[PDB]
Amino acid sequence: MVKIATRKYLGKQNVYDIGVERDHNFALKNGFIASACAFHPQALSYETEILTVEYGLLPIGKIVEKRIECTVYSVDNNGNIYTQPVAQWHDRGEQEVFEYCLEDGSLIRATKDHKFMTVDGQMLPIDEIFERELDLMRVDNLPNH
Amino acid sequence: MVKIATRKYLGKQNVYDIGVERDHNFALKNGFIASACAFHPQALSYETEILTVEYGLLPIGKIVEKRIECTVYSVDNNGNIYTQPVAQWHDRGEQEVFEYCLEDGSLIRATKDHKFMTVDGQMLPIDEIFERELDLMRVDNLPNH
Repeated sequence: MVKIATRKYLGKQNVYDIGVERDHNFALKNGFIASACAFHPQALSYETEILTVEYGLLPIGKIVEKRIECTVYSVDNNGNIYTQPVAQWHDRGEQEVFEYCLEDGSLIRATKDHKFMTVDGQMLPIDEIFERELDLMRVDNLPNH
Repeated sequence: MVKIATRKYLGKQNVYDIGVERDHNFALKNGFIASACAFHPQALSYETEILTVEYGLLPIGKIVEKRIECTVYSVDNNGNIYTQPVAQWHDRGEQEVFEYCLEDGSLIRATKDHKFMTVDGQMLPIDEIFERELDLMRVDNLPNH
């Protein structure tokens, strides 16, 4: 449950995404929930850290550029957590990156259309989350080591 | 434009979805483009017809319940039509289904949040397409053979 304070432009950069099965989402650092499936090339900046079972936190750009075989954390619609491997490693070309600074000092850098999960369980575009001043789901009880 | 004229409740019925490897969409009879990925169980009614290379039009309920290995049609982000195999067969249980009747009499029977492609290339829930009077994408010259 964290709100997005600011949104600042970070330039055009090569951006990335991953695909998984199940609920088509994966956990970022500290428990935010990004979507893992889309028609449009929704993407995240290179440095965006993803929590993995094997190696801990890794930047998605490293996971994709090196096609690292690893397992990420997902959430169901009940709210309970589970693991599943990365299935697709997406290089989404050059797109405009925007830096969303959260109320808690966290940074999410991504395309405006990348969907993230609100507290209610809605998968809404990050830019829509920011302007409607909605709360980002932040999952607790992820492993911390 | 290809717009939905009416929305009618059909009740709870057994519903179905399929998954594909890339793009995450597939063509229905009459050229509507249905999304193949979402956080929530979004699904189609049994008799919803999917165009396949090898069998022609097949009910999605038959595809899922007999695990029919077939090849569907999908659109990429540049508008190109291509074929790819079904990768996942999803029995989505019993859900509420609505009949969406298009201006020309074409029907779509789905759960209200099932995503479909609009003429500009967005994937939006069919309920929002109906309510905001959006123009569905409809592809032609798909080999119905």
